[PDB]
Amino acid sequence: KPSIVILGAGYGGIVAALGLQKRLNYNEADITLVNKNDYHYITTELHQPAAGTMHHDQARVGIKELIDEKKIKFVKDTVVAIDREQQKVTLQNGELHYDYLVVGLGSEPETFGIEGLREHAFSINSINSVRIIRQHIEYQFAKFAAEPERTDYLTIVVGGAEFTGIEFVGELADRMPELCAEYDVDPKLVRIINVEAAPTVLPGFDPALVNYAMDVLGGKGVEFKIGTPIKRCTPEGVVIEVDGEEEEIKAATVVWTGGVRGNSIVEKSGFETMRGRIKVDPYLRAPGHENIFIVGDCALIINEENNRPYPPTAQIAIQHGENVAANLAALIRGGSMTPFKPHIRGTVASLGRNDAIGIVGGRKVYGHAASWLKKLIDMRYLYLIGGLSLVLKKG
Amino acid sequence: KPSIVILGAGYGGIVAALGLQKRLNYNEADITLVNKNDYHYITTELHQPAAGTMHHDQARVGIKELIDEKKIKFVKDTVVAIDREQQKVTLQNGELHYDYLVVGLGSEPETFGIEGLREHAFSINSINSVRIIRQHIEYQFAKFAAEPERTDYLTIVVGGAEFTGIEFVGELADRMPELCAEYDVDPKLVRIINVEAAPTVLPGFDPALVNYAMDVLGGKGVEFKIGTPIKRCTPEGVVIEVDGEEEEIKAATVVWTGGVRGNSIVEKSGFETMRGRIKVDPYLRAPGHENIFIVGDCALIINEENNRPYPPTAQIAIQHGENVAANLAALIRGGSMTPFKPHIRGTVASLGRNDAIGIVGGRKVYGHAASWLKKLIDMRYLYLIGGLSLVLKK
Ligand SMILES: Cc1cc2nc3c(=O)[nH]c(=O)nc-3n(C[C@H](O)[C@H](O)[C@H](O)COP(=O)(O)OP(=O)(O)OC[C@H]3O[C@@H](n4cnc5c(N)ncnc54)[C@H](O)[C@@H]3O)c2cc1C
Ligand SMILES: Cc1cc2nc3c(=O)[nH]c(=O)nc-3n(C[C@H](O)[C@H](O)[C@H](O)COP(=O)(O)OP(=O)(O)OC[C@H]3O[C@@H](n4cnc5c(N)ncnc54)[C@H](O)[C@@H]3O)c2cc1C
Repeated sequence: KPSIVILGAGYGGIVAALGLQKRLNYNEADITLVNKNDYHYITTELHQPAAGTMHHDQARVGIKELIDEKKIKFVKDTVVAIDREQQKVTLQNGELHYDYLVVGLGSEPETFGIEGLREHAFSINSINSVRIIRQHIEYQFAKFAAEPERTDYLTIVVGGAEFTGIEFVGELADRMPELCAEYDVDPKLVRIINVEAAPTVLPGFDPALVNYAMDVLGGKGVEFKIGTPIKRCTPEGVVIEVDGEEEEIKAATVVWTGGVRGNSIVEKSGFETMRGRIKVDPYLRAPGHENIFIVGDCALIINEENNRPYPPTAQIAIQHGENVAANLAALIRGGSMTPFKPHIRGTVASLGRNDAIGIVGGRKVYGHAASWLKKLIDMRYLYLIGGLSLVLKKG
Repeated sequence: KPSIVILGAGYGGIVAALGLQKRLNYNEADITLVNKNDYHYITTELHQPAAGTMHHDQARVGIKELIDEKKIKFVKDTVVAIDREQQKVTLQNGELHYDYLVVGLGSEPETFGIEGLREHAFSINSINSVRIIRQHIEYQFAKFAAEPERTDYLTIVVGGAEFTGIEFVGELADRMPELCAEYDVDPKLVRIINVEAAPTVLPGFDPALVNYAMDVLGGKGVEFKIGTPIKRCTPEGVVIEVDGEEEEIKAATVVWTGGVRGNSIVEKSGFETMRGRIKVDPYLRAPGHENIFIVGDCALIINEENNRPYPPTAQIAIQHGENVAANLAALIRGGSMTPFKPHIRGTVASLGRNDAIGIVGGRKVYGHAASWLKKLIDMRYLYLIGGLSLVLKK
């Protein structure tokens, strides 16, 4: 038999595994799915638990429930490195050998060599992380009542005004009243600050949506510093440059949404990467390797319409997964492989549980309609991986 | 005038103010009650929020509801100092003058000058404090899944196996399943440690009850280090001396139930204090001062029947309150006042929602019945201070 190894159980990994599961009958191939955890988590919702608006359990599902144990063998371990030449993968407590390999380890934060960011800041990239963020913030608010001289406890800074950062501050803003009610804090003293290097909030968005969003969040007490870059980060706070002069913000909680790069494991294993990602062939496989397929954030692709790269998104990762499943199933059988054609719909961004901005159907949706739309789109994924039972289990 | 000032709205203080209000007709005297916070909190329940077993809002009640504006005037500020000679009290945002004074600012943690205890440890003495403790523990558990190498995060050390410490570890133990369930932590790796200098846990109680309690908590995964004293404290953990050698415990959370002393203001105000507390006359009044009365944890008293001192407790503080109310009313009226004789009921200690130990009525009650007994006794105070509305609201 031929042995297929899939790394990571993220969007690309899980869609690939489930697809392979559907395509192949028993004994056609040996399939192993490797993930750091026994669960796969819905990354797109991760902002919600981080704020504390939603329980983290909604964002994750157990892998054992998702798959057939006869078809796939599941491994709970951490990837340390990949060796192409030896054709083996090295894990913390194991090693594997693959006839065919699928790589979807997701992304790692991009700090752009900003001083102290990696050490002293938080990121929304996992269940553990959002848990830590949420309880961190709750802890500081708990601490405020003891010494109210220290208003830094109430200050929360988000780095980057890109998609993730804006969703997160929206959730935080919606979260704030209940939190202050819990910890006996005057709502006025709380500061939520969004700091972006770029001159505009939400680049890659129609200005109409952006200003509407700024009206909503600004109405909710959010503060925006734009054209302002983070000079450095310290346990005390952050230091930013305005009008070519240094200014210091003393904040207990600093969260970094500014940028993302591919997993370090990919670059560290001798691949060549632009921004940590690999520019793959029309069949989504690494250049010079017929036996390795790449998906999600680790993969790089460019649009025909403009010589600019497709952004790293859940949706494109899903498409990657289905395509790779099809191609692998065909390839082991000696069949013809299909090239990858990306079909891209529009994305909706939440401004809290009740509010959103989006471009869907080439239309400019706002408010409740946009929010409900986003929820429906997200439900479509749940239907995809787990079906009616999975969707019903949420709500 | 005559002007009466009460400091703090703890058990003694609030019972005192309520007592005066019940006792006196309108316009008879000027009474002002001062507290750092707009609420009075049921200290007796404070261990529960610290574990996270019970929401904190239950443990506190707003003061304004309790008293009648016209009878009493409330000031929300923090006492900074007392000047006996000038007969004045100094606050952060005010100053007050008293014909008669009542002091019940409660207690402050006693660390016995142990290195780093005040800096690096937690105490269960206020709502804010228990909130900080609870969220601290939750924070460590949240941190754990990211790095499971660090088991110190899961370790919680409690100093003292006295009444408070035992209740607290009991609550933590009952708390543990839900807590471990939330943050993806194996229940086994969790350590709860109770550390006492004394050779026995829970001194001053009949040994049978003690053995039963150790059986319960020990069954619940609680660990006891007895005859072992804490040498010093670090943010990483604590250092204790066992078998004539230093031993290092790596624990993220250290909670101190070991000792209590009177409020620092008392020592700082020119009083003469044994353990930061004052030894009062039979009328519950400060020595050398006819216009000053002391209540609660700030007060010190001795039993004739046994040459041992009365401990600082809620119930005795309440008795202080009623006594001071009656005596004060007499003093304003010019009548003869009653000396203070304390009558003591039995005390019950919880081991969680499902278990308790008590010596109420000399029956030495154990288990579930004891728990219900404690709940009823706790309800009695609520009935006293607020009436039907307060008890129903819980
Ligand atoms: C708040 C937030 C909101 C978002 N909303 C949207 C949206 O609305 N629409 C949209 O299209 N996109 C959205 N995205 C982007 C989208 O979520 C990501 O692009 C997508 O998750 C990436 O797909 P992936 O499977 O390759 O990465 P991942 O989902 O991160 O896959 C990583 C998986 O592999 C595991 N893993 C990682 N490293 C290792 C390792 N060394 N060893 C073993 N296992 C490892 C991880 O535990 C995880 O299981 C959002 C992102 C964020 C942070
Ligand atoms: C976990 C715990 C459990 C307990 N369980 C029991 C039990 O089961 N049975 C029993 O009999 N006793 C029990 N006790 C003891 C009892 O709760 C205390 O002894 C009681 O508080 C004594 O009355 P107090 O008014 O002096 O204390 P406090 O209630 O603490 O009075 C202090 C009040 O004054 C305020 N204050 C303090 N300093 C200032 C300042 N400078 N300026 C203005 N305001 C100030 C405080 O905020 C507080 O409101 C327990 C104590 C603890 C910590």
